[PDB]
Formats: sequence, structure tokens, C-alpha cells
Amino acid sequence: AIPRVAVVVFILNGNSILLGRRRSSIGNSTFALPGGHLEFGESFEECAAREVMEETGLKIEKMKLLTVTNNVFKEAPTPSHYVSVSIRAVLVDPSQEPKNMEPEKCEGWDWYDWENLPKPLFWPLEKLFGSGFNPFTHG
Amino acid sequence: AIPRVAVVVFILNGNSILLGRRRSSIGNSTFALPGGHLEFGESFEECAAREVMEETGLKIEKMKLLTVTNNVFKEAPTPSHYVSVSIRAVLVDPSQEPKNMEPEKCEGWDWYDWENLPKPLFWPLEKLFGSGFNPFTH
Ligand SMILES: [Mg+2]
Ligand SMILES: [Mg+2]
Ligand SMILES: [Mg+2]
Ligand SMILES: [Mg+2]
Ligand SMILES: [Mg+2]
Ligand SMILES: [Mg+2]
Ligand SMILES: [N+]
Repeated sequence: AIPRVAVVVFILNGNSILLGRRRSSIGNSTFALPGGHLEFGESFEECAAREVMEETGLKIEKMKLLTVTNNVFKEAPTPSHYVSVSIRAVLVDPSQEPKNMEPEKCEGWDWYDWENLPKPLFWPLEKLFGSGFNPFTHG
Repeated sequence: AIPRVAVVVFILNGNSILLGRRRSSIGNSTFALPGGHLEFGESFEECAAREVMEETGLKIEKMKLLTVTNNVFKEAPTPSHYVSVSIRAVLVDPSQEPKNMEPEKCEGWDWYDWENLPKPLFWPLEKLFGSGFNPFTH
């Protein structure tokens, strides 16, 4: 069991970010960002765009590094440890509608306003926001 | 292969940081930070303190997250991909001096002034500095 790298993406659209409820052994039914495992040789930005495309169909651009978090799930059915690298991005076409391209892993994607975020948030996301982190203004 | 997580540590002492020349198949003889592989279940801060202790004997405190870099070495004898999390720290005892605890991996550790850094820096470190990154003010 070793720590595994994931990239997670804050897609900023107006005052909103894209979230979707997980269908997963970890954080089931909680609202989370699009994202996934970093592949060998891939950059953070390449991973962000690929994962967003694979999961939502959305085309993003202007990717920027935000932060990194350490997320240990010792009590999961398969104990897991993720190191999650967060990336900010925007839509190439702000009118583009999300699709649920991996519908066995997510209930669906929707936009949520920064001042009216849904609950329950996936714990790594809630914990990060609890530190005061704001993807619109960070860095 | 798969990307592997390392934690690397900027130990700030006055205007200086700790660096040591690698003995390695990647970046041999270049100046690098103390650090190493994150273990399962470990926090970034726990890893930083453990790796610094194992490599230098130094006791550090006040750890703080700085940034993360993606470092691919496709050309290495064994192709490697590291995701490096940088941590800032200071010495518990400012008078403590490092020891070369793992001479198989490093020639030794010394303090280098921010305005007079040595060369060659290990490429991930040189590339990070090339972006304007400064561990004292970040
Ligand atoms: Mg994945
Ligand atoms: Mg994947
Ligand atoms: Mg995917
Ligand atoms: Mg190591
Ligand atoms: Mg090690
Ligand atoms: Mg060691
Ligand atoms: N995660």
C-alpha cells in the first residue's frame, strides 16, 4: 500500500464550480470534483484536462496549480492514501453542458455557486475549504 | 511505472538553506534538499521531519506546506516519475549542525545563502527556482 497521486479540478464558471456526487467505496454520495489518477509521464495539467474530458466531456483551458492535500483513508474497505493535486481551470466554451461520461462513478455533474455549496461535501474537499482555501482567489 | 510521492524540505536558517550533493543515478553530484518517499499513512509534516532526521540528524519544527512539483525522469536508467511536495521548516536548536547519515546517497550537507546558491542545482530544484519560487517568502 503506497500513497497514490490524484489530480482534482476546480472548473470555475462565473461564481460556480462543478461538483457531482460520488458513486464509490470512498465518500459515497458526497459532492466532489472531477479528477483521477496521474499517469506515468503526465503533467498535472495534461491529467486535469484528460480526467475532465473522460468524466464530463468538458473542454478546459488555462490550467493553474492551486495546492496539494494529503488524504488518508485507513478505514476504507481497501485502505487507501491519496496525495491530491488541485488545479484551477475554465471552460473553452462557457456554454458547454457537462455530461455524465462515467455514470457508474458519479450520479451527475452540476454547477454550484461558491456562496451556496451543497452538502455533504467529500471529506478531502470539506477539510480543504475548512482551512479557508478559495479556488477563485488562491495564489 | 507509476508516479511516486516524495517530500522535500527547505530548512531555513538565517538567509540560508540546507543543500547536499546527491550520490545517485539521477542528478548525480547536483545540490538537492533533504527529503524522501512519503510512507503510507504519513502526513507531509511527519515525513519531512523523519527524512530530515534520517539523512542529517537535524531536529526541525514549524513545518509548513510550500508547493508541489511534477518531476519526470524518462531518460534515467530506470525511468522514474516523482511528485514532490515541498515543506518549509526551521531548526529547533539554531546551533545544530548536520551530519551525513546516509553517505551512500549524499556527499554531505551544508548551508548555502539564498543570494549565493551553488551550482549545479538538482534539476527539479533549479526548475522550481526558475519560476521565481522563493521558500522564504512564499
Ligand atoms: Mg482515476
Ligand atoms: Mg482514471
Ligand atoms: Mg477517468
Ligand atoms: Mg526515499
Ligand atoms: Mg527514503
Ligand atoms: Mg532516508
Ligand atoms: N482523493
